[PDB]
Amino acid sequence: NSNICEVCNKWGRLFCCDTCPRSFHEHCHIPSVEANKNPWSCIFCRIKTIQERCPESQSGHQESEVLMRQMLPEEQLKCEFLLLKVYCDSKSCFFASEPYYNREGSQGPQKPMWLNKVKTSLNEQMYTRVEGFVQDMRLIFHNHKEFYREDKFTRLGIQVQDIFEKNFRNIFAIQETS
Ligand SMILES: [Zn+2]
Ligand SMILES: [Zn+2]
Ligand SMILES: [Zn+2]
Repeated sequence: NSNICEVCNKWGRLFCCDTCPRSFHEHCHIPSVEANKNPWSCIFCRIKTIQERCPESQSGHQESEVLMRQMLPEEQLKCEFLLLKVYCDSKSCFFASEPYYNREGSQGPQKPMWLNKVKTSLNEQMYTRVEGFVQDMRLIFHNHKEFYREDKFTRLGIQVQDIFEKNFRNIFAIQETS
């Protein structure tokens, strides 16, 4: 197994996947690494299994259909994985914890949002459809772009949104377009 966490790239107290060489901090994995379960298979492995059991699941889909899906166990897992892919980028630090807003010439967003809030909401089964999760994720970046205006720091929101959107298209097999 790897000797660093797949998510944060640090060493520490790591749990190792039994079916692939990845390792994780307990609360870096989503969902948090399960108490018992030997063998244990990471989220990467669980997602690969879904694909392998239903090869047709990789054919192109329309976003509007994906968003209306109910949060059954496989869609729950796919959103957990997508969230984890965002945490994998180090620039996610900016969006992880609860933000505050006090900048001359700007007003804070009406509905603040952040990664750890989305993580809690998934853990608590608060989303009934994929749309709920995707709307909160996109709200993170939209709030940031609006608040930072022409400051060059707005670019961090564009960057992490791009990671989100590329992973969304990959995990939910969105039909490729020009
Ligand atoms: Zn970690
Ligand atoms: Zn694995
Ligand atoms: Zn099948």
